Amino acid sequence: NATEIRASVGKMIDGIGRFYIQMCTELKLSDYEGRLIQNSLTIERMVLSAFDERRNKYLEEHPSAGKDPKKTGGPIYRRVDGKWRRELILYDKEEIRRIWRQANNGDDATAGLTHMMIWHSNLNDATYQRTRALVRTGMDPRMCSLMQGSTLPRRSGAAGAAVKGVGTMVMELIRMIKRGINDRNFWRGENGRRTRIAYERMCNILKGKFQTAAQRTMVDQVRESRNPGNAEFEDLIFLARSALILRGSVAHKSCLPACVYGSAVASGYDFEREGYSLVGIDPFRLLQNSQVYSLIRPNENPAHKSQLVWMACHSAAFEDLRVSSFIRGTKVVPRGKLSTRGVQIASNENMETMESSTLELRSRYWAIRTRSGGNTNQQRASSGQISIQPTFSVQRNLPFDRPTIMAAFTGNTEGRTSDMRTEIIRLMESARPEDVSFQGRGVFELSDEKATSPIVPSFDMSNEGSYFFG
Amino acid sequence: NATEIRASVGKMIDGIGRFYIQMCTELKLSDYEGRLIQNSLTIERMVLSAFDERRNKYLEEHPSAGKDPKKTGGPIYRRVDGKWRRELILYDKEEIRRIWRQANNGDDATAGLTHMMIWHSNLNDATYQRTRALVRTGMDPRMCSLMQGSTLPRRSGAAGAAVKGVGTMVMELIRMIKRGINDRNFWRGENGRRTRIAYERMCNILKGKFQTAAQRTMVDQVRESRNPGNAEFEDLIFLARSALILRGSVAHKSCLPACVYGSAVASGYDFEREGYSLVGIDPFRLLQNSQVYSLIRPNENPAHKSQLVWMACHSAAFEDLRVSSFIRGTKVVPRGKLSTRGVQIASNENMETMESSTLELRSRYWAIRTRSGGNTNQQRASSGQISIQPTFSVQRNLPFDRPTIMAAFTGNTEGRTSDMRTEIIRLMESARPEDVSFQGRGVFELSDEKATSPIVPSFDMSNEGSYFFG
Repeated sequence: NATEIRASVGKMIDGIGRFYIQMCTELKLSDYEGRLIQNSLTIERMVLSAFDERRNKYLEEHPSAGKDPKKTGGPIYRRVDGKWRRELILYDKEEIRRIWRQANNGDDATAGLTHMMIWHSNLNDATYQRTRALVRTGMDPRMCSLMQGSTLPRRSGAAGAAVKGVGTMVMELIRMIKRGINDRNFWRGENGRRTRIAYERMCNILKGKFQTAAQRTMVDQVRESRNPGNAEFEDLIFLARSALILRGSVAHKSCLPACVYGSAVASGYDFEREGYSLVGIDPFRLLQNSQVYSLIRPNENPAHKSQLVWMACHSAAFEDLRVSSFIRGTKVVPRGKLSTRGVQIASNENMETMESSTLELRSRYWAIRTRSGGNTNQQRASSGQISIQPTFSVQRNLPFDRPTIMAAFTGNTEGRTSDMRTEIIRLMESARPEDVSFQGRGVFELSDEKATSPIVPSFDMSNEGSYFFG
Repeated sequence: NATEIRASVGKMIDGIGRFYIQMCTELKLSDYEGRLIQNSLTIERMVLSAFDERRNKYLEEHPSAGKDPKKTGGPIYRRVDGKWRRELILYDKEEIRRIWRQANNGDDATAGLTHMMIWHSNLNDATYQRTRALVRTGMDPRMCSLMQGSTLPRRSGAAGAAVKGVGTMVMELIRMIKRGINDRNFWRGENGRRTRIAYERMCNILKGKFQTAAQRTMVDQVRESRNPGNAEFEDLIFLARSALILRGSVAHKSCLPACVYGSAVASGYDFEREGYSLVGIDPFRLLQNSQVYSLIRPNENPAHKSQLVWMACHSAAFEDLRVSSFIRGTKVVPRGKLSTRGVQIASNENMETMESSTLELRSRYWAIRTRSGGNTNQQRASSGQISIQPTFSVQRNLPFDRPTIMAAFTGNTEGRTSDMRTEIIRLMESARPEDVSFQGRGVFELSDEKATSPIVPSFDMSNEGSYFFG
């Protein structure tokens, strides 16, 4: 059944929206002030800090960073008769914790929290990619397209586990491997137990994310090493390099800024009644009638800023430029020639140069974001029955496709990773960059509500460049 | 206890000797005729044919080779007033089967049969080495020193399993692998069951024969292949090539010709009372007072023939020439310049040229033939405790040599054969051709009965050549 999940997501988004309304009430902000991305970012990171129990518990035992008992940050921006001002106002954790407490009818709202962490992950992935950590681990910065949800902490649950990508998991595993190489953390203490439990859980998440059998079995053989040394390091690097083409269907949750949700909730559009979806038309239908303001530097182009924020909202920073432009309706500028900077504003930059303006979010078309992979993998490995069932009682043979039956079982168990690298490189060679994917699907029009008739895109515009980076 | 085994071997050798006396009685042969190697060979191969149930059962359903209901061979040689004559006399199987039946007090005498097969194995190994089958299997004929007991059939029991060597087992396994590659004999029929049972038993015998742990574990990983293809072929070739230096202590049973046993039994030297041993001084003490005659071609050197037959009796054809000469007391001629041929005589060669003469078997010294390996392996891998036991109840640590504890268990199981080839080649590199072996042991004098004082040999005679072949 899908009605229950729809009601649950509608309920928790209604809670988030009415929390945002409560914030707009308590901050004494004007109508325009509540349509700002920056203040939503500030309050939302404040919520992240308040609800992150582990960092807090690390902090009350560590009274450092000067003024840090329980209050952090808070750069609220207010419009003064056309000009702008920034104030560093500090808020307690317990008060706003309880404001959430009645902002969700007595619940913890963990799903909402995961929504905020995921929307932060999308903003960071859209703005800045961490080539720095990649090169730190020795890992090639050519594969930044594997950095989905890198800024996410491990505190996120299964819903948060859905969005964090393959390459980010390679990075976090490499971090723990380097730590275990530096010192003997693998002893029989409770620390070793929690490390191996986390390691096996993360490997299970990995094997869930992949699609092809060969990579799944190689990963299953990865955690056989009770004492991970150096071989699994290049094993995981090659895992990422092979997942370049055999990508895992991780997630692309379409999280939206708190201002848009709050404006919708304030207008009386209760999400529980008509339902809410995070994947279909629904996150789209709020945006063509949404007004968003933000601050811009006197050199930044607002036209680029609108495209970038729509990227971040729809987590399309790692999507191809051609289809993103087709859905948007206008050409999208790659990261190479963007005359803009990060949407976050520095704490030291001067107050005079900021100017507020409206953000354009309307898009001509819409499409469903499925958590799947390209059809090319199913082209490499076709589909069909392998077994048969006797319906009539007739004296006949039972046809069994035996050579694939051994392949599923792997009768002769794989010796090491290398034998798997062999046929996975063979599959990579079988791959082609002209393999059309997602057959039977298309882009629909905004007037469509039940996905009745799509239109297939056709891109013949030479080599404009399907690479947002470079 | 060793008295029971001594009594058993004495009993079965007494049975063999009195069977030989019965044969000398029934053949109506003269005193000199019973001191011939050739007639003993003929009657003994006849016994092999009579007691080999499998070939017989293959033969009564296959009435071929003309005159072959139940009688084969029988080239008995008789001395006629100085000259010689050869007669092809044919004997039934059941009569001589029953002659054995009372020749051993109603027993089957399987141990005696194994003794005859092993003595045939020694004669064949001394005379001719099967480079032909080696090259047939593609296997290098440089390693003929691994052909111990090649002519032995698989019918031999555990006692017979002791003497058949590592390279011969490589050959028989290669034969079955080639047969299973030619046709799909690995189906679920009873034939497949008996093949896998034999294969696992022979692998168990192999792992019993080896000494070092690495080769044992690699062999244990050999039979993991449920469908042996081509990889295990070079795996077994490399097994033989590595066993070149890390040799297995297979066996060197000192079997003696039936004429010597029969002469001893006829004289009244009952073996049950004073005991018999096949490994110590005992098989030696019968030979300095043993008279043996044999036929020789007018070009063959009797001096070479005596040395070769003493080789075959003591199965020292694959022993070093220096120590063999030292124990014998005279220089031993290598196979390169032996002006003699096989002790078996062709069925087509003429009757005129044969001449009978005495065979010299007396040796100056004696030594024990242990089924062990060179001390060099224990030099590569030293000896000592690995664990400790608390004798006093004292609050103290229990010292455990952990890195070797994993090595015995192989905590990270070996991926394939290649990782084992690595360190086994490392051990081969660590090997030296100057490693003195068999420390604490020596060659004793014939006057010694209880192994009280040996004398250590010292060979400084340049490079005479410790290679019987080549």
